Amino acid sequence: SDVFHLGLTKNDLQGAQLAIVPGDPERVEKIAALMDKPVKLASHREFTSWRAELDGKAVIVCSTGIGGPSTSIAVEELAQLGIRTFLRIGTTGAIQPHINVGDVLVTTASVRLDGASLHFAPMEFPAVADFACTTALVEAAKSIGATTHVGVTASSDTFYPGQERYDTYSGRVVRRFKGSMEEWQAMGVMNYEMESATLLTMCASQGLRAGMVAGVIVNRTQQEIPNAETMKQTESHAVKIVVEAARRLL
Amino acid sequence: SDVFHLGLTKNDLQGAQLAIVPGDPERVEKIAALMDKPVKLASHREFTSWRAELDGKAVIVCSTGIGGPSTSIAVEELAQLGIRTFLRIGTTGAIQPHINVGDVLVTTASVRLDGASLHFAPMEFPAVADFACTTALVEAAKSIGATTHVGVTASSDTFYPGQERYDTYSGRVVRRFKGSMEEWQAMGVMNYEMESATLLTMCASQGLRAGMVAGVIVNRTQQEIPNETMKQTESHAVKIVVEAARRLL
Amino acid sequence: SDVFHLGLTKNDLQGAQLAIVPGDPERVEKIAALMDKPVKLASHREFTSWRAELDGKAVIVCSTGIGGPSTSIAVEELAQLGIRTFLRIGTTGAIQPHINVGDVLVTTASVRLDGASLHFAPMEFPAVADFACTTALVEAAKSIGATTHVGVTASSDTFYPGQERYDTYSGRVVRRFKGSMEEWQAMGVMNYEMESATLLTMCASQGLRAGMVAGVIVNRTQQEIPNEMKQTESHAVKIVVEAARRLL
Amino acid sequence: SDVFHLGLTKNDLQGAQLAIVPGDPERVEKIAALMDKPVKLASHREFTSWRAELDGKAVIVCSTGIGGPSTSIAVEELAQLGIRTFLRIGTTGAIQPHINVGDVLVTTASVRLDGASLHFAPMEFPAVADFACTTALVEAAKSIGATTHVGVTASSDTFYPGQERYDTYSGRVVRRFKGSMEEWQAMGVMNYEMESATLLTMCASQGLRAGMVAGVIVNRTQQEIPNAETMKQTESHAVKIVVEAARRLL
Amino acid sequence: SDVFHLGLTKNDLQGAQLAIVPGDPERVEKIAALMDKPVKLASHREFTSWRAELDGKAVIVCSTGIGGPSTSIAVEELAQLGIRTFLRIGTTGAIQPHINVGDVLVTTASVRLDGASLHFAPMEFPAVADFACTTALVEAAKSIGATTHVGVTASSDTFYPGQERYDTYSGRVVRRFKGSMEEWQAMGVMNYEMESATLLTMCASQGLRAGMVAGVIVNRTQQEIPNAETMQTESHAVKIVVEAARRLL
Amino acid sequence: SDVFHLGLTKNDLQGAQLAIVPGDPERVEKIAALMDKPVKLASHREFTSWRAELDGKAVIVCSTGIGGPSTSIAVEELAQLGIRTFLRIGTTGAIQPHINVGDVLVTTASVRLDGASLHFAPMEFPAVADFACTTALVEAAKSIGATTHVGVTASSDTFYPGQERYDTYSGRVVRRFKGSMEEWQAMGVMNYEMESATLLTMCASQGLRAGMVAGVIVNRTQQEIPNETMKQTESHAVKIVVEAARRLL
Ligand SMILES: O=c1cc[nH]c(=O)[nH]1
Ligand SMILES: O=c1cc[nH]c(=O)[nH]1
Ligand SMILES: O=c1cc[nH]c(=O)[nH]1
Ligand SMILES: O=c1cc[nH]c(=O)[nH]1
Ligand SMILES: O=c1cc[nH]c(=O)[nH]1
Repeated sequence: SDVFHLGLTKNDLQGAQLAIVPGDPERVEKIAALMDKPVKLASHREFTSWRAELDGKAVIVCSTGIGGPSTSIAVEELAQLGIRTFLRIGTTGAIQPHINVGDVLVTTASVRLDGASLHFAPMEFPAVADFACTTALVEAAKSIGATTHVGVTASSDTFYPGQERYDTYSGRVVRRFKGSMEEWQAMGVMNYEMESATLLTMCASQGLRAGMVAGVIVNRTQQEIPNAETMKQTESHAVKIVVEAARRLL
Repeated sequence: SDVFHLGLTKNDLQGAQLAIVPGDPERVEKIAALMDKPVKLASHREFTSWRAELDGKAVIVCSTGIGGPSTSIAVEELAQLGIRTFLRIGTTGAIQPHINVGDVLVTTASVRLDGASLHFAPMEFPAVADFACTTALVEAAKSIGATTHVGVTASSDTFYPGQERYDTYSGRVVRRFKGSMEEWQAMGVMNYEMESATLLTMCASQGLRAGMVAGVIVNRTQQEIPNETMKQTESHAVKIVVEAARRLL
Repeated sequence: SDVFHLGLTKNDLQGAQLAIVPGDPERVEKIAALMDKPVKLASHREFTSWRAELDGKAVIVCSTGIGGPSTSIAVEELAQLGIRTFLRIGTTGAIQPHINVGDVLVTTASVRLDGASLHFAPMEFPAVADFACTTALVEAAKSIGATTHVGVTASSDTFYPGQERYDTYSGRVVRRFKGSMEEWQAMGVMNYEMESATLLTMCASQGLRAGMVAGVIVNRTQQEIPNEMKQTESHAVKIVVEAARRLL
Repeated sequence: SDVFHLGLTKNDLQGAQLAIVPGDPERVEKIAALMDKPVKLASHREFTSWRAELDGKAVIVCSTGIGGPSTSIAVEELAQLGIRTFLRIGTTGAIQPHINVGDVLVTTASVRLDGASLHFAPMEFPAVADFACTTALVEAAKSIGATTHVGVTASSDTFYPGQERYDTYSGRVVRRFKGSMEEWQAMGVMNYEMESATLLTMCASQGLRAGMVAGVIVNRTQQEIPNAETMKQTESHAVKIVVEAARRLL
Repeated sequence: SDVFHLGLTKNDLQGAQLAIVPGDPERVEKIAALMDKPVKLASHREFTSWRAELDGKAVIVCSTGIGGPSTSIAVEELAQLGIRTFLRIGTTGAIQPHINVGDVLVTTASVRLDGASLHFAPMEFPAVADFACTTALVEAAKSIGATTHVGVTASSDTFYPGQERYDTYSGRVVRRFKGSMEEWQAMGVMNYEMESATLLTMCASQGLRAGMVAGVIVNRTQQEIPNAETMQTESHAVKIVVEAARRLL
Repeated sequence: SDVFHLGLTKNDLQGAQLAIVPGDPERVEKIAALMDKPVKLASHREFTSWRAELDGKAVIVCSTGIGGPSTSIAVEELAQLGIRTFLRIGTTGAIQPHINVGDVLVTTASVRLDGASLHFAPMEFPAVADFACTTALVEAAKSIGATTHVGVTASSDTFYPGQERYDTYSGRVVRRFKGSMEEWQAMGVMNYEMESATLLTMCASQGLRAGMVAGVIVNRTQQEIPNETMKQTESHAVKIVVEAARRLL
């Protein structure tokens, strides 16, 4: 193997320079299945990688696991392998009242509430998306007619206290994050997720292009935990546009 | 008049919802000269304001002065008067070897080396431009014709030590900024300016739209102090910001 | 079905109080197999979970994935289900010339080079392991007679720049971490790993007991590539299982 | 010109080593009018400069514009031109109930609510005024006849949120500055202005002497809002004092 | 004299490698009295030293005074003279209701609410006790049948605001420490003291072994006042720290 | 008796409003011996107190001990008993080549290299001396013909690493303080001491007046062997602080 964690060689990518990167390893197959000639490559830890084709050119689907650390491994080793463009597709909790579950959110930049981003650039540096990648994602969403919101995302290193969840074992939230939800909301932040900050920072500061899109699974102005179903075709809207966006970026 | 610093009433804007915000008060007139019905409004401190017309729509040109603090004043007070879209036209110093004098740089987001941005959002918040504003700016660059680069800019509260300039009185730079320029360069940061961090942070965190464009007047990998410049380079970037404004009405 | 990520219930745990938390989903089965009545419970994302028994007492084995974010989810949801004791068993890179590959490292407290720990307590709070858990781990290592070092661990949010690696895509390390490995060496830090700061902080801040043990797979000073990590892993797997036995 | 922004040459200074540095470019002439043989030198951007004579010695008056960034350029470039001593005359908002409109305030040191000071010294460094300059201003105030208070100032990078003003477009103040005015009030801080922290730090950390005086145009604990008396007697009062102070620093 | 403050030489230690380090200089003798051949060494400022023998080996007892800055001088200059193990014995105020007077507290690690800590290691570094030292203290505590609590201690640079006391001159607490006791209580912190964060951090980062035991004098949450005497518990913690020293020689 | 640590009552102060605050307990009597009706008050820990008289007004002399934590206790409890003005007299190490052994340094404000100051005010707040106290001290120093320097001083929570001394057990200094002395020198910082940051911050932020004067006992740039020099230098500063106190009653 050419890399330590993913168990891949450069030949496995077959010249691919773009990668679609979900959090869940179990979604890699699902996304590769929407493209031509899907071929499984490897599965190690939380890193499941598939190869596929789009307009005759090769593309990589590869999971990152939850959080910046595992993402930082995935992106780095993938980049050592020849990928220059990364498109994250994820699930998200919306913090604005008008955003409906199922909607697609395109991230221009992220509130760095993580730790891995600091390992690539100091906090002054913006966790900003690539312009071509964001453009491709916005245009893809329009040519599909999906309810799309585009703006700032709060990217947290936890699922619970960092996203101000109170339905927990302790039931408390550290000072830093007490009332932080209503603050991001007043600041026009759309949503919470867990990988965009580190992904966006590490790419923007290393000459790599990155885009970020997610489907809403819960609205946090209403509840902390969703009940709604997951595996049908509802959040496939975000998946369809990330594949369509990948087309334009080849 | 309705606001503390700008000497303007809400009636002065005539329904205007977009402002173009140059740093230099003397360039306000030049920008207005490229639009229909340019009328001088007010001149107070570093805040020179003109009103104009684009395609039957009112537009404001108002200077901000150098730096986030006076920038934060102009924007706030222009927002109180009804402005919701801000386009900054400035001058800049390229950090990358491949970016030449005359080039047009559009800012997607900026490195926050300012203090005023902290007065609207904590440091983890991105100093990010509005997507529609950036789009129009990039699209306007194609229209006018310009060698254009798009990306991250370092927005400094100082012209000298924050941009690691050594042509100074002291000849020294504080620890935080020792070797900082070639660190920004390695991170792909394209230029140094002085207002974008404040403008972008304050707008994006307050539901206002903002965009940033600038003409390069010096390349730092070869010189510190800039050295014909504005005569054509300013007019160039100005034509772009005006064209971008058309697309945002 | 109760907890959102793990897909587990109170009942699946069978009144278990202790959980062993490796980073690798593949190591979960291996650890549970060393105990009595091993039974798979669930597998979602990077969280694969098993139940087993030590001396008639139910014990959970649940992976965390790589990093503090995924660790934090696992520990939290396990706590909702009744787990009060957490034992991490991991792999690590030694940064002291006298700690070679195959050695066992017990962490007293961690250098907090993560982000998730700050979501539970401010940086001034120590990322410290529970005393009973640490005691159990040291004693179990002596019981099998392993080469054991006890001390502080640098817990990084990245495998590469945070642990000061230059053999990368860009080859650069941000100012904060430039020369940092020499600093940790000078300060007597034993090793780099990627989950302890989050685990130890969130547990010490919430009334949970936690201990950290790791087998050395690489030494950051030496010029040597892995030889049987497999020998080291199953070795440390015995220590953590034997430690859990004392904590029930 | 010898400098990039200011449009001034060393000859323009005529051997001057003292600068009076108001915020407002329109005040430059007013200040120079209290001295002998005032002549306009230059006007560029926010930087309007005048030369005048005080007790036979050459003295520069030069505007800084609002904020630390503008101040940092002016002071740097004046220093390049030969200036060693800087006197700030400004307007301010008093925050203590006992300090009235029309009072004169001399700053010994400032709370650094700016970003430009960090470009000259870390936060732990004091934004402290030079002893001689401060002495000259205390004596001048007493020589002119004024109600004078001496102490700590809050130097903010914003007029609004950093000074906890709420009647704004957004109506909100960022966490950092929520209840901040009440805290500074409890800490004995007497006023808000916008350039002392930058000026005091960059001078004290570079062997330059700096002084800070301001006239109270508003009190944040009172409902009464003056006048024309803002730019009126109060402004004129402080201007007389700064000129009188300059006489003792030649 | 070999060192700047303590007024001691290498010879004065007689090959001692362990030091017991109380806060109060008045307590140094009492501790040394429990051991063989107690002899005063020196007394300068807040640092009063005594030498004793324990099971044949030489042992130093030396005061640090109040706070990290003085502690860092004692520990530094003692280390220069050949001291490798440091054991802190003090008195403390419990912040947890279940902790009563007469209870002993062993500190595994400390909350770094001090300043001197940062002069040895960045805030990221844990203010952690040495394992052998901690084990020894818990064993020695158990061997005298003491009610022992093991865990995290909050180490403050101040007695008043950093421990969130309002019964003061100003009656105010700075933002940082406003509501901070409730937070530490929720996080399971046992008590406040003023010297551990410095001792633990500087030792754990320089290859020196450190540990801390403390007797509870008062409780910040309990109504009941200490009896005919406060400090019965005083002599126990001293006996504990002396007994722990034995296992570490 | 009215306080927890100092062992004083308001009655002991006899309506005193100014205190002189050295670090060393032994200097307390010496400062008092230059005034009228000097009398011992109390001695607990590193807090030795004396009351004297000057022009019919009671004056307190009280030791703080080494460091901010110790100082914060003394200053707080003195303030509870009625002291409003605090004058610190100390020994110091100059870092400027132009500052010589035996020179007299008056502190306008201090670099906050401490932790205790943060317990009273956030880092943005200046550790500044009161103007009247600074004036009195400068005015007092010229009256007896001292060679005087008036400026900023670095106030460190450690004697060693924070003042960037390398002749230590470990021989190392944290990144934060590597090359820090050279940077303070370039910034115009006069000297190193260990109490002013805490004293000045807590006084300036609580409506208390404070100042500091010190005498130079070592220069960190050259090898001037410390000769009686400490004796004569201390005597001159002690005279200065008492003469300054006279002007503040
Ligand atoms: O609420 C949510 C949903 C998905 N991912 C998150 O981080 N938060
Ligand atoms: O170099 C430059 C040029 C213009 N503006 C800046 O801020 N820097
Ligand atoms: O070097 C290593 C080996 C394992 N895990 C790490 O985090 N680093
Ligand atoms: O409130 C005020 C008044 C004048 N200047 C300021 O900076 N603030
Ligand atoms: O160098 C010195 C001398 C005296 N006091 C200090 O703190 N440092």
